[PDB]
Amino acid sequence: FSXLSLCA
Repeated sequence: FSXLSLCA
């Protein structure tokens, strides 16, 4: 996806 999985 985008900043929803990793962007942590």
